[PDB]
Amino acid sequence: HMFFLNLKQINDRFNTEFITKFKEILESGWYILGKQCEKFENNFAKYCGVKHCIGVANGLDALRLIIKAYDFKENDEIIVPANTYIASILAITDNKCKPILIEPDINTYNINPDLIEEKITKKTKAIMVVHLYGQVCDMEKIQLLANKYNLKIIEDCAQAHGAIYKDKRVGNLGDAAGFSFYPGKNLGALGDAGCICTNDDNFASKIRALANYGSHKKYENLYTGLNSRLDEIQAAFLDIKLKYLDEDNNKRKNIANFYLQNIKNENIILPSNKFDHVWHLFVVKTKLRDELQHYLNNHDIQTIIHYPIPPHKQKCYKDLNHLKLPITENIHQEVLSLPISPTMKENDFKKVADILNKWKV
Amino acid sequence: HMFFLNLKQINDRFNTEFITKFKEILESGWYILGKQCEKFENNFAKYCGVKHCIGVANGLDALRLIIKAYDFKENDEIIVPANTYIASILAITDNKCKPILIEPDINTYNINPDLIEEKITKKTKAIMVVHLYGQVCDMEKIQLLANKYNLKIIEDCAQAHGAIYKDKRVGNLGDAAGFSFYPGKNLGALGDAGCICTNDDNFASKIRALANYGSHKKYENLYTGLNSRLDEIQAAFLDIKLKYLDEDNNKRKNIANFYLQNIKNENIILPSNKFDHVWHLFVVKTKLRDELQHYLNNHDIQTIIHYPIPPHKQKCYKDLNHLKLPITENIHQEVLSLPISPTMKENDFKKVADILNKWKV
Ligand SMILES: [Cl-]
Ligand code: NA
Repeated sequence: HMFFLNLKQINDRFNTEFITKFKEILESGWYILGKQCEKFENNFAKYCGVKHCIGVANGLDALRLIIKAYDFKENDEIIVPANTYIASILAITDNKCKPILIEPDINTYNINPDLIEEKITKKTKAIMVVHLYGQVCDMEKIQLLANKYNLKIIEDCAQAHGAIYKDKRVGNLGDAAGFSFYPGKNLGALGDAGCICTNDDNFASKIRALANYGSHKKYENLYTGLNSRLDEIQAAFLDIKLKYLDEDNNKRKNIANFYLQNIKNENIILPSNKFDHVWHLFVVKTKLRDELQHYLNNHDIQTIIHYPIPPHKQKCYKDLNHLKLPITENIHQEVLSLPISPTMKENDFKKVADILNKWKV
Repeated sequence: HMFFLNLKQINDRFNTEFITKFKEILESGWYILGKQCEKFENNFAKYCGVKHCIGVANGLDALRLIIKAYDFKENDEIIVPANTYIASILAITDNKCKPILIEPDINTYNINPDLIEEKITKKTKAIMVVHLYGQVCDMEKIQLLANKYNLKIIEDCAQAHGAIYKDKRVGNLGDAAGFSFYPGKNLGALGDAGCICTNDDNFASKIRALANYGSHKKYENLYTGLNSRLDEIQAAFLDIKLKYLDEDNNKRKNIANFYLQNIKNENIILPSNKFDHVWHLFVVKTKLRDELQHYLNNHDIQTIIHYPIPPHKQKCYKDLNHLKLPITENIHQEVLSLPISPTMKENDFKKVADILNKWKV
């Protein structure tokens, strides 16, 4: 059985270092807000090319905390791609802001920048761009809109660790950026973990307070905060793995290229990489998606859908269910993710392509 | 230097097991919502005598999720002790409920049950009791009150793991209970961690979904949830230490009873317990508090204040600053915690007692 994402294969590379660092932390007696956190933050900040990184508890927390720190009014509006993972939307509604859902470009699976300005109102306060599946979104027009309309740009970078746009990295393309390090993400922890990146000194400081009980100083709560922290342990495991992230992303680039050069089936629409793509998910598109997933499972190849029900169609967002978002809807009906990971074996990726080429519907 | 809480000493007893279990989890390649979480939940449920235990990310989240799951209306009231740690109140306000702050009894530091009914209104939906410092609240009148008025009882158990009121454990004295397993708590993880305990089936299922993005099934989101999970690693660590928690609590009792029996100083009010007490914190009370903390520091003993500023006097809750809560206020001016731990050395507790006895002010 070929797994969609074999985390034991990904992480076995680092077992001895993981165990050493675990023993070190034991020796230290310090498990929360310690030297591993500081060191990982400083390294990931350098990696993204930003001044400040704040470790927090997970990627949803990361986005929720960014939005919280801005102190928007209830029902203030945040423009966001309609086809992102529901956690992007959860972060907006958690803060009692209104998600304003915008269709993706079929050629990027990212928000179509050309469709944003028409949905801007007096209540719009922010654009949340999502670098979906690993590809950076085209920022040129979004930055111009944010300047014109006094909007914040919030990046959800959970699927695109390390992706590059012009001279910069995802994480450094707007005002503040949220990352997940959920274990299955391009840089994965061994438990829940996240961070926030920004260049703004005051914002950074506010976010640190907000994620630590709203406290700058022992005893004292300046803000109504959260408990959203990155464990020393997880910070340590992340910093070991961070030294290999660009290499890991390049290994995914090699697999994606093999898929793109070798899969030739009229029933399958392959993904493109207009801008830099770190290939968190390798997403194909077909009218016979359920049939493809079943066929692949018959051939011992596990595949997962990202995603089959769009946020506006979820039961939790009943008041959005009526929205007509046909591009987003069609994508959800037709997409399927092929296995891909940095450590994936050649014989496994060749088999995936060969089996897809044999699929004759 | 005598540190207030020496977590290395606490945890060193378990290092070999921690490492064994970590490797086990590495072998599993499964770090989130797995067998370790299940096992620990099952065992902590048994320990509390409840049907259900849901591991979550921390004790503040535990309380926040509980209130969220009840789906109270905006500005619905939750009665809560005024002198608790601010997390208890954050859980209430994050949910857009109004906290109704009640004075503690000066001789228990817990909510005075006799002061609750007069503050019940048509908007009251719940009573949050806190078992402060490790002492269980006198629950009988509170349970009758909540029945009389159809209120939920929410227990904040973060300081009182394993305490017993009559025939039941804390965690099994209300409708739902929150626990922290912050490393410094009586059962502490090696990272942020928490749980919810309840006997109610629907409530436990609703909580699991709410803590997993609002998802009860793959691809679907029934609620607008958040991400509050207990890592497999931390669940395994906790399960190791749980097996010693009763033994350790009894060891804390021995040391607190040493303090109570051996400290005798006219400037110091000892925390004589009215009900069962597992002595998370050993809190003394004096008119010369800052002086005492300095004296002790001069004799190389570290103390911490739990707490110096009450929630209503915090900058994050300026709308509450006006409230006249003199018992709570006095307590905050006068309390100081002495070092206590189940592993604490005899010479060390004897020195604390000795140095306090010699203290003339
Ligand atoms: Cl076949
Ligand atoms: Na965590």
